[PDB]
Amino acid sequence: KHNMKAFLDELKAENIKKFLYNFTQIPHLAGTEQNFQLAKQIQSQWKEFGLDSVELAHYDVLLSYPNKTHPNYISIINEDGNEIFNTSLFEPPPPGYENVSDIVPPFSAFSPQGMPEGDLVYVNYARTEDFFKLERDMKINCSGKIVIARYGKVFRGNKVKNAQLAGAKGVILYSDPADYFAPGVKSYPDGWNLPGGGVQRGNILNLNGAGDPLTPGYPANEYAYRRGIAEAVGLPSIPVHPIGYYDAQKLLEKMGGSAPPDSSWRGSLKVPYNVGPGFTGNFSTQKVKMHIHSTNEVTRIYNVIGTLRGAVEPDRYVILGGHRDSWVFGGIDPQSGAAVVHEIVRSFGTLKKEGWRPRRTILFASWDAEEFGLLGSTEWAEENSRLLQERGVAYINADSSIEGNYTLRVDCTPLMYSLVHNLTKELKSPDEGFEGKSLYESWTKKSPSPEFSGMPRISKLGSGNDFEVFFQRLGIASGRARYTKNWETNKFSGYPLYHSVYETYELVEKFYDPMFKYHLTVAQVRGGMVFELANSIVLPFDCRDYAVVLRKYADKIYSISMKHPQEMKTYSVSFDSLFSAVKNFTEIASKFSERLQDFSNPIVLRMMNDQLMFLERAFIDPLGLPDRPFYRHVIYAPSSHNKYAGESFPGIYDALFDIESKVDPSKAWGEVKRQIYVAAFTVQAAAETLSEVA
Amino acid sequence: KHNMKAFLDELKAENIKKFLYNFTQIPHLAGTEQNFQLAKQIQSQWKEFGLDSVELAHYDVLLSYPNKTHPNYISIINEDGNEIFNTSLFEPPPPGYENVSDIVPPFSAFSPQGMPEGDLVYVNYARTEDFFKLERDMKINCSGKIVIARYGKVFRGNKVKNAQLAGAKGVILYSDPADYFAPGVKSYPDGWNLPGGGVQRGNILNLNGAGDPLTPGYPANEYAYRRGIAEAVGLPSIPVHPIGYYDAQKLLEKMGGSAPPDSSWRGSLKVPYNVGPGFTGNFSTQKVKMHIHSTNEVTRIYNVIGTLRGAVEPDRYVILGGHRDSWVFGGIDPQSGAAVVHEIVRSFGTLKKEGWRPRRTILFASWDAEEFGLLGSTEWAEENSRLLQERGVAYINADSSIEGNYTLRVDCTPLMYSLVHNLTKELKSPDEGFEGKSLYESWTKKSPSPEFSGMPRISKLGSGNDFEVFFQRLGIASGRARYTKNWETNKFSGYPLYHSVYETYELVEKFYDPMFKYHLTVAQVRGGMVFELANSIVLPFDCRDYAVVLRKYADKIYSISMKHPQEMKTYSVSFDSLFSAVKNFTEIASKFSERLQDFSNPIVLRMMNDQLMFLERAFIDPLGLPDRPFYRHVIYAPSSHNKYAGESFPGIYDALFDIESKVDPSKAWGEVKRQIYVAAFTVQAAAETLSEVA
Ligand SMILES: *[C@@H]1O[C@H](CO)[C@@H](O[C@@H]2O[C@H](CO)[C@@H](O[C@@H]3O[C@H](CO)[C@@H](O)[C@H](O[C@H]4O[C@H](CO)[C@@H](O)[C@H](O)[C@@H]4O)[C@@H]3O)[C@H](O)[C@H]2NC(C)=O)[C@H](O)[C@H]1NC(C)=O
Ligand SMILES: *[C@@H]1O[C@H](CO)[C@@H](O[C@@H]2O[C@H](CO)[C@@H](O[C@@H]3O[C@H](CO)[C@@H](O)[C@H](O[C@H]4O[C@H](CO)[C@@H](O)[C@H](O)[C@@H]4O)[C@@H]3O)[C@H](O)[C@H]2NC(C)=O)[C@H](O)[C@H]1NC(C)=O
Ligand SMILES: *[C@@H]1O[C@H](CO)[C@@H](O[C@@H]2O[C@H](CO)[C@@H](O[C@@H]3O[C@H](CO)[C@@H](O)[C@H](O)[C@@H]3O)[C@H](O)[C@H]2NC(C)=O)[C@H](O)[C@H]1NC(C)=O
Ligand SMILES: *[C@@H]1O[C@H](CO)[C@@H](O[C@@H]2O[C@H](CO)[C@@H](O[C@@H]3O[C@H](CO)[C@@H](O)[C@H](O)[C@@H]3O)[C@H](O)[C@H]2NC(C)=O)[C@H](O)[C@H]1NC(C)=O
Ligand SMILES: *[C@@H]1O[C@H](CO[C@@H]2O[C@@H](C)[C@@H](O)[C@@H](O)[C@@H]2O)[C@@H](O[C@@H]2O[C@H](CO)[C@@H](O)[C@H](O)[C@H]2NC(C)=O)[C@H](O)[C@H]1NC(C)=O
Ligand SMILES: *[C@@H]1O[C@H](CO[C@@H]2O[C@@H](C)[C@@H](O)[C@@H](O)[C@@H]2O)[C@@H](O[C@@H]2O[C@H](CO)[C@@H](O)[C@H](O)[C@H]2NC(C)=O)[C@H](O)[C@H]1NC(C)=O
Ligand SMILES: O=C(N[C@@H](CCCCNC(=O)c1ccc(I)cc1)C(=O)O)N[C@@H](Cc1ccco1)C(=O)O
Ligand SMILES: O=C(N[C@@H](CCCCNC(=O)c1ccc(I)cc1)C(=O)O)N[C@@H](Cc1ccco1)C(=O)O
Ligand SMILES: *[C@@H]1O[C@H](CO)[C@@H](O[C@@H]2O[C@H](CO)[C@@H](O)[C@H](O)[C@H]2NC(C)=O)[C@H](O)[C@H]1NC(C)=O
Ligand SMILES: *[C@@H]1O[C@H](CO)[C@@H](O[C@@H]2O[C@H](CO)[C@@H](O)[C@H](O)[C@H]2NC(C)=O)[C@H](O)[C@H]1NC(C)=O
Ligand SMILES: *[C@@H]1O[C@H](CO)[C@@H](O)[C@H](O)[C@H]1NC(C)=O
Ligand SMILES: *[C@@H]1O[C@H](CO)[C@@H](O)[C@H](O)[C@H]1NC(C)=O
Ligand SMILES: *[C@@H]1O[C@H](CO)[C@@H](O)[C@H](O)[C@H]1NC(C)=O
Ligand SMILES: *[C@@H]1O[C@H](CO)[C@@H](O)[C@H](O)[C@H]1NC(C)=O
Ligand SMILES: *[C@@H]1O[C@H](CO)[C@@H](O)[C@H](O)[C@H]1NC(C)=O
Ligand SMILES: *[C@@H]1O[C@H](CO)[C@@H](O)[C@H](O)[C@H]1NC(C)=O
Ligand SMILES: [Ca+2]
Ligand SMILES: [Ca+2]
Ligand SMILES: [Cl-]
Ligand SMILES: [Cl-]
Ligand SMILES: [Zn+2]
Ligand SMILES: [Zn+2]
Ligand SMILES: [Zn+2]
Ligand SMILES: [Zn+2]
Repeated sequence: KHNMKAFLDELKAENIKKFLYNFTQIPHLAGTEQNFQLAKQIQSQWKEFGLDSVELAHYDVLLSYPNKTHPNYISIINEDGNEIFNTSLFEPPPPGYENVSDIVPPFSAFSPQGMPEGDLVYVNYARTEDFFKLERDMKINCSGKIVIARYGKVFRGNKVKNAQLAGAKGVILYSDPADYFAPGVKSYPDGWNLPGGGVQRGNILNLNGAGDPLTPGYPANEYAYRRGIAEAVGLPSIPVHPIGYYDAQKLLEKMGGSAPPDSSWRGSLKVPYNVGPGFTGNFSTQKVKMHIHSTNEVTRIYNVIGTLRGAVEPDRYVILGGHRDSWVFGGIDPQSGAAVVHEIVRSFGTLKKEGWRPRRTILFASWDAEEFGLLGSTEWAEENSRLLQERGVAYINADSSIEGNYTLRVDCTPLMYSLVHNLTKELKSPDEGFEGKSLYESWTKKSPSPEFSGMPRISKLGSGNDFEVFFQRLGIASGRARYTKNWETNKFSGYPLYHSVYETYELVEKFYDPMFKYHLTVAQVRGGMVFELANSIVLPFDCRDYAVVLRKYADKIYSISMKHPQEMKTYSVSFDSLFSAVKNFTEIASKFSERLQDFSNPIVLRMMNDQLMFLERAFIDPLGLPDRPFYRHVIYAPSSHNKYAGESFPGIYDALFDIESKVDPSKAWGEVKRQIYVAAFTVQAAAETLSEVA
Repeated sequence: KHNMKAFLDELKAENIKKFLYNFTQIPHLAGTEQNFQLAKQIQSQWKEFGLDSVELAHYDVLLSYPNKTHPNYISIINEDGNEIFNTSLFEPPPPGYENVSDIVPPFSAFSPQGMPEGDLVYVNYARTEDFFKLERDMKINCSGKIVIARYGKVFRGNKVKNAQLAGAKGVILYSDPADYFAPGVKSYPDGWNLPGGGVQRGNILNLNGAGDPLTPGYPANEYAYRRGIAEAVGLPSIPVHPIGYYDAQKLLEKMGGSAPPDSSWRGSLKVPYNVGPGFTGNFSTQKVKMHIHSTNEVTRIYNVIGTLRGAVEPDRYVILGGHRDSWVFGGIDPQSGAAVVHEIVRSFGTLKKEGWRPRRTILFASWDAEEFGLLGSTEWAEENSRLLQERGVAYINADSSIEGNYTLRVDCTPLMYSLVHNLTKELKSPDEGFEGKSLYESWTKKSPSPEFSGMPRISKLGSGNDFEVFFQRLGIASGRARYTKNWETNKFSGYPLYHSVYETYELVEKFYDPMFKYHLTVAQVRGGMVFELANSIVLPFDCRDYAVVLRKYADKIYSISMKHPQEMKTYSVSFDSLFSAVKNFTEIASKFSERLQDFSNPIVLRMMNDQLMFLERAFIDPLGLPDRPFYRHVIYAPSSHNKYAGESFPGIYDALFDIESKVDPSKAWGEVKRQIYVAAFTVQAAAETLSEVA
């Protein structure tokens, strides 16, 4: 038989291992020849594996690279203008790779050029609350200063935006051992910790879902009209550069001015973590000078798009996508995901060669330039948005399969919760101590839901990966799953060697997953989801799970507002419409579920499958969220303070955020009430798509 | 049998006559008690007639009314401040109606209040070209003047916007006998011409598709957040008032300053048509003073929505809608349309009582507050936009059925051209001299297409009626058809008694259509279209007709640009992408048509019907047109100079319009190139929705 079990049994840990090795021998940076040749290899192999069609879709997008003959670095400069300390020009390469040539040195992609020189201010993680503490409580002014911030907690592009708005003339980002060195484990190559010369690469854009900075709204094809660089979307306005903790210590050790305000501001280096501005008495005449000479350049990128045509509903698409471009070797990010996608395609292709086809079409995607701001997935979705919004059932992401070995981590729409619970109940746990137990059992024990007992935690979707355009812009049900660590306060920081030259095949094979059993478990979860979405007769979406979370999110946003009861009385701020809409959604969803269970009629089936598919699409507002036109989902958006985190009722949340500091409270509370109306209307409108159709 | 012929044979001229009489005995102004009672009557009768459900959908929208105890009027005022001439406070009521009480006096809906006093400038029809002629050629400055313009040629809201941008402090609109008095026919009540005391009412908004000024984007329901009046969408900023030609003559006869520039500026009154500013020598110290005291008021409105559920595809909607609110009695506008809709519902209901149901659901709508800017249809479409865009097959409008007795007039999407040609070939001509001939034959003879011989003229959709939100915002295939006059240069001016108190049942029954045979023919065309759209197995849309017109429109926009060959060389302005997209659309449409003819399989059928239904939807840009976010169709939009007219490739057309007067030609031509890219991309994307789906 050709059922899910046949699909899952065909997946092999050894094939994932072979593919990971094959994908991680040389760098695959977006826009380079090496990454194009890998695209061509994947296209060939996907054809060999049995897909019906495999094409490259290319776009010409803005990328950013350092200048090979004018390197980026930071100095401490004395009063005479002598540079008395320089940061490193490259990461010491790992054993056996000291002769690879095109390793991009650490840089912050899309930094502008400049040579600012000034006094340092240390800003902890440069979060919104860290800048509030500095400016409002400590009365430290960042205007015209160079800020130094530790990586961790939030997306680095939020740090840079926060620093810009504080008036900084430059930003230095560094990896503190408190966040990137787990106690009792050795540095690479002898363990999985970050060495003091290691550096986290990464883009610092604030695109808000736009994709290529030069072509927001439209694919960057051959005839595209491009904005001038001056009007580009999302580019930072001050220079930025990342460094390791050896270099950081040299910059921080001389810092004077004010003491850190409390211990949550101190990392693990042997320095005071003084906030500054500037250095202590003897060194008060020294400054810090940045030298950034990176260039933005329009460059071709290539997505590989494979199709497996559905036997019954070929005009319904289930998409499995993950990226292929990496900062250097991409041992975990993304090749641990891409190797899993490759084995999934191979398994589906094996069933196809035996005469099986899925009910619905499955599309497989190897995205390019994810690391430069989701550019490949976003441009392709802009080009195909009409097909996707009328035909897209679901998107399953597949970036890194492992970021640890402790338990499963899942973020997805409420519509997929029941599908995930059911699938993980049928899969074996790979975990030591849980042999013979289901993955659901181990995951639930190690990652319990805060709300419901005997249930695992599943988080909200924000941004940070290639599902962003499908879910936040187009309203296609989306999910992602990976194996993760037991390190709660680090859930947005990345594993220690994230975006460093040390993320290699050897890292994975020696320290993360020697038997590739976590990779296999993740392949079964991602592949199993895709199989069910593409083959179930009734789409495996449960609208009642949306009703449950909408009530939770309504209670949550109400409680935030209720911290200001006098203003709610004065401006007559009522959440009654929103609770009414949620109650209506609950009632209608319950009746729809009864009809779904209680209807031979393929028109009623498809009519009902269309109601399930368009339910996610009903939460899209075509006017978008305030000043973020490409974030259109009214229930979820990437947090305005941390792109990696999803926020619920984001329009209301942002209207209430720091509202007590607004200078026209009438206007601020007016905007809260406007966002309550937009949310109540959208919840009711979504509920009405589940009513009887006539 | 229950086929189209059974449907059409059930329609009776005598029933339309009875309904028209019933609908036109008292005024039915939007927001009044009388119009609510008519809504309730229609809902009851639609239930009686056999519809499955009939509901009222109500909204609270901004309306505008004169002040009953502070009337609007215009004076000529002497240097002492004595008002030596006053315009009329009301139209002399027609015979037998001199005792109806709630006849709204002539006013311009949404005029602000004011009492401006100044010198007059006559601006012909106040079109964009009339203001160019005045300011650029004649060097007459309108700043701080009161403008007087004749009605006709373009929507009166465009006149007022043009006057505002010229710096006028007020606008007087009047009906010139050249435009509203056909030679050799008598004034009402003895013929169909406008008497000198008659006045055309009408709104002067420039909403650009927004609907209710206070709630753009969202339905004006019970919890809606409203903009403050200061931020309302579309309201004029200077007072405006309409008058008849008796009053106009008194204002124009004293005009001095410059002679009219040519004879196209002279109407039929016995005046010089001097442009001014101000009056001739002896009267040079007299001024004109307006007194406008109308108020904007949020008021409840009621749509009646009837459903006839489809037997096979109940989740696909064919909509027949027209409005019910009128300025006074609405003898032609809209009750000649509403009476036709009522008889259509009655006929469909008769078939239903015999056990028939249409294949698809049919929705019937009696819209409110159309006269105040399409408010009822727009608010309902904002409330139901998720259902409409995923389920809406087509919208057929049904406002006035007759505006003359000469021949048919049709405006619709290219997707309906073949349906209209085929249907009118099967219908009998009502025209004298064409007995025994088809309607297609008479219509083609009297209204030949400019392009193709042996084909009738069909025009583009812009705005001016309730189809606007379904087509321009949502991208639902839309059409309209009525009987019209032989008076080409008056096609946007209205018939002589348009929006006057004299538009009565007697007008229609004595002078337009005594045997109700034109009404019946129009019922067969509108009803026949709805029947075919709701009952055909394959949707009756021909994508090849879109391919043909896209080439015509591309050639047209190219030829406009080619009036500036030096600039096209300098800024490298190429239409190659657009012609490439159109060529691709033609090729793909041809292959799709072959598959459609050449595919028992209901999934392939519905997949194919979905491709036909979503084809119109593919021309929608979710970013909208420049500064008009609610006009989202890339091929068509209401002309920026005349809301009543449709313009093709409107983004490119507006970028090229008057481009030789722009002060930064680099920037202006940049924007032309951007619009060519958006159009080429959208044509290609629409073409790709017709490709094989996988
Ligand atoms: C949740 O679903 C319910 C349906 O179960 C839906 O209920 C609707 O509530 C609206 C808004 O409250 C009701 O609107 C009323 O409609 C009546 C006529 O039916 C009007 O007369 C009412 O207006 C009068 O009263 C107002 C309130 O005091 C006054 O402001 C107004 O000026 C009038 O005096 C009012 O508009 C509607 O009838 C029901 N529909 C039902 C029960 O079927 C509810 O709105 C949904 N929640 C959301 C957020 O959509
Ligand atoms: C109408 O449909 C046709 C398909 O029949 C579609 O054709 C596509 O045209 C594009 C744009 O011209 C082609 O893009 C080329 O793709 C190749 C690889 O396949 C690239 O190497 C090309 O880039 C090189 O050449 C460029 C042009 O001089 C250089 O600027 C560039 O830097 C490179 O040197 C180029 O991108 C594409 O291959 C075809 N697809 C086909 C034939 O299948 C056409 O675009 C459609 N029209 C519209 C408006 O969409
Ligand atoms: C996850 O798995 C659960 C448990 O299998 C699924 O719920 C179950 O789904 C079936 C099919 O709809 C339900 O069976 C129905 O039961 C009623 C009897 O009341 C009968 O009328 C129908 O003909 C049908 O047999 C079953 O009750 C239900 N079990 C529950 C809710 O506990 C769930 O659907 C799966 N989720 C997915 C696939 O997304
Ligand atoms: C308007 O009426 C015309 C004339 O009836 C319709 O065109 C005709 O449509 C039929 C059905 O698709 C075509 O018949 C087909 O012919 C081919 C033979 O080549 C055969 O393979 C199919 O099985 C089928 O019999 C017919 O050719 C075609 N006539 C034309 C184009 O001249 C047209 O479809 C109607 N438009 C509507 C309903 O929108
Ligand atoms: C820190 O580096 C500066 C700049 O040196 C250049 O860039 C470096 C990162 C590296 O690539 C060098 O080879 C480059 O010369 C050093 O200052 C320079 O010193 C040279 C030689 O003495 C002198 O001719 C240049 O003018 C200097 N340039 C500047 C901008 O000052 C500096 O010595 C280094 N400091 C330390 C402590 O090593
Ligand atoms: C033109 O009308 C003005 C204003 O009259 C008022 O509004 C009119 C339209 C009508 O409703 C009148 O009944 C109102 O009184 C006339 O000027 C007024 O004349 C009255 C009586 O002589 C005097 O007490 C008012 O102060 C005047 N008001 C103003 C604003 O001037 C005027 O006589 C009329 N002109 C002609 C030629 O009939
Ligand atoms: O590197 C990433 N994403 C990495 C982020 C690792 C940091 C941990 N962050 C999480 O958001 C996370 C990880 C797993 C799950 I299941 C849910 C959330 C990833 O999603 O695996 N994206 C790029 C590109 C990008 C585009 C937009 C924002 O970031 C970047 O962060 O530099
Ligand atoms: O009165 C109308 N519409 C009338 C306009 C009569 C003037 C002739 N205009 C045409 O645009 C026309 C008439 C028939 C066809 I088939 C195609 C076009 C109508 O469509 O019958 N609408 C209102 C309300 C409105 C809203 C937005 C703009 O106008 C108005 O013009 O005051
Ligand atoms: C990764 O695997 C691919 C596929 O097996 C290898 O590419 C093949 O290399 C052989 C030997 O040169 C050629 O004969 C084939 O034509 C290639 N197949 C393709 C591109 O589909 C590639 O060598 C491997 N890469 C590494 C680093 O091991
Ligand atoms: C228009 O027609 C309607 C429907 O026939 C008339 O309304 C009916 O009036 C009779 C007599 O008063 C009542 O018994 C019915 O209850 C009404 N039916 C409804 C409202 O559905 C109405 O009188 C006619 N109007 C005019 C102006 O002739
Ligand atoms: C990179 O720097 C080199 C060496 O100084 C310079 O000649 C070249 O212009 C730069 N390349 C750029 C800016 O792309
Ligand atoms: C910070 O410093 C600059 C001048 O150096 C000044 O313009 C700005 O207002 C200061 N802000 C605060 C809060 O002191
Ligand atoms: C794998 O799990 C073991 C046992 O709990 C742990 O000690 C080891 O460090 C894990 N590896 C990683 C990278 O987390
Ligand atoms: C209308 O005018 C009357 C009579 O002068 C006045 O008392 C009232 O305020 C006005 N009504 C309005 C502005 O709605
Ligand atoms: C029209 O008149 C006003 C002043 O009365 C002036 O500001 C404006 O520039 C004038 N325009 C032209 C074109 O003369
Ligand atoms: C009806 O048609 C006749 C004959 O051509 C014409 O003379 C008459 O004026 C028409 N009525 C209207 C309102 O056009
Ligand atoms: Ca783009
Ligand atoms: Ca509205
Ligand atoms: Cl992922
Ligand atoms: Cl109409
Ligand atoms: Zn990644
Ligand atoms: Zn990454
Ligand atoms: Zn009308
Ligand atoms: Zn009208």
